[PDB]
Amino acid sequence: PRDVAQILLSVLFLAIMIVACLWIVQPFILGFAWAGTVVIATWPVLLRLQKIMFGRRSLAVLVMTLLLVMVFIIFMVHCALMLLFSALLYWRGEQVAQGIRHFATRLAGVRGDAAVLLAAQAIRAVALGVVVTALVQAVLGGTWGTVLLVWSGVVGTLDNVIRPMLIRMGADLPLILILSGVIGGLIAFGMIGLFIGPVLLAVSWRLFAAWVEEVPPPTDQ
Amino acid sequence: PRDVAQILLSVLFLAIMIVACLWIVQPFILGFAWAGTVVIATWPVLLRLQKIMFGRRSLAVLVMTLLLVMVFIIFMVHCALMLLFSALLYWRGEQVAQGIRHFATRLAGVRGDAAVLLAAQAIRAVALGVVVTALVQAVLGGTWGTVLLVWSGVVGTLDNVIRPMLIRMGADLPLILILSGVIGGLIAFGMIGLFIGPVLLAVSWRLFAAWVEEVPPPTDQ
Amino acid sequence: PRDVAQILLSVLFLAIMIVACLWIVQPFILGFAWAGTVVIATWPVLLRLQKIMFGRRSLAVLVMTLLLVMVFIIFMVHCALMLLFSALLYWRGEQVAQGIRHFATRLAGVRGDAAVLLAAQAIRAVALGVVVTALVQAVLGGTWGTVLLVWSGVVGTLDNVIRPMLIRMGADLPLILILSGVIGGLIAFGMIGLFIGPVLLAVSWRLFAAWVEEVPPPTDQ
Amino acid sequence: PRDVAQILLSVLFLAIMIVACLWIVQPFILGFAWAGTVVIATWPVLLRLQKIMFGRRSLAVLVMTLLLVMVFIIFMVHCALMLLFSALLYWRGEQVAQGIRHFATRLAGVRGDAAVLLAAQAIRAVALGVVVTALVQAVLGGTWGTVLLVWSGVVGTLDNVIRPMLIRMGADLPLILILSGVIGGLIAFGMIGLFIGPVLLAVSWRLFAAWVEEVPPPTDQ
Amino acid sequence: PRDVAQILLSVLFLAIMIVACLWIVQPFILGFAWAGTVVIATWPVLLRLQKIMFGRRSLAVLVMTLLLVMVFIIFMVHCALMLLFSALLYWRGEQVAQGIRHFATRLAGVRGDAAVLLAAQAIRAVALGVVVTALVQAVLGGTWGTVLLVWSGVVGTLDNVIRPMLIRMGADLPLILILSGVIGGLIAFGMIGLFIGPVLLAVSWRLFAAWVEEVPPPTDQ
Repeated sequence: PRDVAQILLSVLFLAIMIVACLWIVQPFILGFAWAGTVVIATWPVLLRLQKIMFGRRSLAVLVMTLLLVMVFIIFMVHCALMLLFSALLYWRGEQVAQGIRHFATRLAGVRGDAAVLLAAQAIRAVALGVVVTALVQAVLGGTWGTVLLVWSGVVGTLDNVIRPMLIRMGADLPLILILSGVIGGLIAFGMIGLFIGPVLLAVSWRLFAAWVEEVPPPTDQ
Repeated sequence: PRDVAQILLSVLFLAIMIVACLWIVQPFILGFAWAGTVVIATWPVLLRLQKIMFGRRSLAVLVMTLLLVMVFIIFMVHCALMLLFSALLYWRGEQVAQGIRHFATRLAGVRGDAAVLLAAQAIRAVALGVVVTALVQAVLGGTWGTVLLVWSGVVGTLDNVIRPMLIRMGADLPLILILSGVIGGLIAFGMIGLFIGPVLLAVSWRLFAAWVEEVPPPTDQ
Repeated sequence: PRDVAQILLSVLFLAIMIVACLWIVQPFILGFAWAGTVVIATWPVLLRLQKIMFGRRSLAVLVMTLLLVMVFIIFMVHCALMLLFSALLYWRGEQVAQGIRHFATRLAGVRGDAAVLLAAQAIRAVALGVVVTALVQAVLGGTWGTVLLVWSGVVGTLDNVIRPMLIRMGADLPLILILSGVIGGLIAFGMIGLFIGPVLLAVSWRLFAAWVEEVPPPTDQ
Repeated sequence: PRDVAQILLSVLFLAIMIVACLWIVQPFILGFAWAGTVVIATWPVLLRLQKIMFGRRSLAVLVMTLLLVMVFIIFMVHCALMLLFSALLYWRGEQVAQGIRHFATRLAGVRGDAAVLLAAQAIRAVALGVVVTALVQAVLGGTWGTVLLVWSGVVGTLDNVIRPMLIRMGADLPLILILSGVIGGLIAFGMIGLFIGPVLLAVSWRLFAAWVEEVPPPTDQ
Repeated sequence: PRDVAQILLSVLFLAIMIVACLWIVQPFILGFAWAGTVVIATWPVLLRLQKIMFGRRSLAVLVMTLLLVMVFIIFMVHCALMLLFSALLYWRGEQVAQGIRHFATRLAGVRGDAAVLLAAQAIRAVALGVVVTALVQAVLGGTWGTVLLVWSGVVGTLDNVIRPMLIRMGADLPLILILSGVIGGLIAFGMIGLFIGPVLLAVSWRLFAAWVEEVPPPTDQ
């Protein structure tokens, strides 16, 4: 059996390594979260551009980053790091996705992989909701309530049918979960909890549901 | 055997998930606690209304939420969330009860299920006590001591007999436990510990009693 | 094997239950400690009164609580709770003692039961010391040093012989342990560490001595 | 099975020993880190001097410490400790390296040894980068951006070919990892994170990669 | 298998017992540390006095405590506790040593016993160093640097030979370890780390060396 000294020292060293790595990466962390939230959001667009431009990933990355810049303009400072991370993740998105899924698989066998895929799915859903909210605001031109109203309109009576295979994000995710995640993320984290909240709530809900369903449900008697 | 790295990372990730989920849901937590305390309290009333109105759960939910509003009036701000959660829990009370009991069963085999049922029973008892206190205060019209006096009067000499099958809440719960829970909850949490205190004390007492009774009692010799 | 999720959730829920229960009972905790310290101290007196008054526990409890009041007078506010707890523990002392010993037995097989009995024995010893100190102060009438001097006089040269079977408290307890416990309790907790200090030190010493004696003593060679 | 008391006391005593030892060594810790960062950096230079001066380690240590002084001058206070530690580590570098690698081997079987060797390799890489940055700054004579530009120039288009077997440091280490480590270390620790950041990130990355690769990668299907 | 409840409650109760005992003994702790550091330091002197005065431990304790007083004078307040503890430990030194070694043996089989013996050996070494420092200061009569210079002079060129079997303390202990322990203890704890530092560092070094040597040293290849 392993002695107490080795277990304690391993725990202590792993804790130091994790804390030090987060401390080192902290100046980049928020930028990375944004650049990568966007990347998950717009990955199908990147694939379409890939198909369009002769199957050159470099061209697709260049055009997509230029498009992102043209979305910002029309504050590059403190966002050039975000653009750089977005370009890197567009260039090596498949590798980073494989790494994340493989780490999750190591943590939890198949539940972790499904959790990662669900988190990507939720990010895509929330991003489409935000894009639709911005479009509707522009149309009404001639933000708190607009996102919520758009979310209700998108999935409330329009479950999956109209605009086929395009609102299939919400078909796999709970309405209440996404709504509460968005609101709690905005209140708690702020403009980034808009994506963190739904992701955390959806992933936690799926993990806990899968974990709890292992035992049979209690009998009424 | 599982290595230290996996155990530590699983513990750390679960802790982060739990803390982040509580942080996200925190703006709603108190409202949810109230809306759901009420729902456990008035569930038999909801079932009676269900029976009355042609067995339509939607009609019962609408009427019961309208009744709750007519109890508030005669401050909707910062309480519309409470009303919304109450309506949702009235609509899907059985599903949420099944989920809570099934999670408790996963945590503790049968002790958790009994703990959840006891917590519901204690909430119902305290709610009936509070309703009787308010009624007696209205009659004396022509709050600290009134609740305590009503609690003593309800179960002190009236154990279970008069008003049959109606004060059967206290038949399964300790007097001292409920009284101390009410007082400590009011002092500690405030107007919500009125229900948290009795629930926490009753659940903890049942769990610890069941746990301790596993070994035989110590012999006097 | 139990998974990490269940172990972590059980630990977290038990910690929440314990912390919440202490938070709820906190307004009563000190009063309960006093009312129950006294009860352990005066239990033989209660048994003698029980024998005197026709074997009626209610009469013994009434007379003993009245005697406690006549000791306070000759500040009832913030002490009526103490008197109430004292009366309850006088009424159901055997049940509470059985519960404490049975919980200790569940924690530690036989070491816990012996620890509880030792804690009661130490409380009785310190209480007799305090009573003798007060009596000697009254005689000298015609507090820090008086208790210490009385403790030295009681057991220093008078080990167990004079006043037979009456100073048998100190025959089972270390002098240094009681003295240091009294002093450290007064300095740390204040007028209640007068009983907590000796109890904690005696219980910890017995537990650690029993634990350490399991292995053979190290050889000099 | 080991009882809870022994495990808890062992953990507590080891924690006290570690915390007390760090508390005692704290006045020296930073100096030691520097004197030893330098020693890892300039070890090949020390070996060349060893070969030059008749294979006398004492002569090599003396000359190398004198050279370090001549680098400082052209603030000895609060640095004489650094010079002393540098001289000691130059005198007994192999023994300290063996001790560090052997402790790492005890913690992690072969992963720890590889981690230590990687940390030394990363320190050597960053030190060569810093030396080249200082040289280029002197040439441009006739610091934040200069180090980064030098790092890009050293390995960006010059992977390993020009100046053969001399930029073989970067051949085993990620560009992004070193760059992010340098930046995060400067921002977090300051002029010492210049070496801590790359070391922590490289070691953590290798450990986590080796740990995660144990399970097969998740299948796309 | 033991359930989670018992493990958690045992850990929690042991933590409470340890914390409460340290809290109670805290007013005495520093005095005890000093009175007992001295006792380990002067134990051979006590044995010589024992041999001189007809083998009467009481006489030896009386004379040795009187000698300690004559060292203080030529501030008894806040030191009478120190003198009392010194007298007690002189009276029952063997019993306390047996208890400490037996507790250490229970914690760690043979490594703990060796650690305790090493701690005593280090205390004796540092005490002899301090005595020699004071003597040399008195001779130079006609403190920071004097202790360090005396330490270098005692063992630097005089390893064990001159004054035979009298500087055999340093023959078993590292120079660097003692020096760093003294300096770090003075800086961290203050005039008591003069003994704590060397003890903590020596004990930790021996424990970690013994622990690490269990696995074979890593091969160079």
